[PDB]
Amino acid sequence: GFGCNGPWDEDDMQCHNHCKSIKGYKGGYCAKGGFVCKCY
Repeated sequence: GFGCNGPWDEDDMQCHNHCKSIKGYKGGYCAKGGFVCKCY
């Protein structure tokens, strides 16, 4: 979700911007097989 639509369709910047909107998360990227927007 949040841009992470599998290993061939990873809108990392959508995921990153989504994570940053979850105030306190530093960033994010597609992970764990490509369908997970992983925030940190």
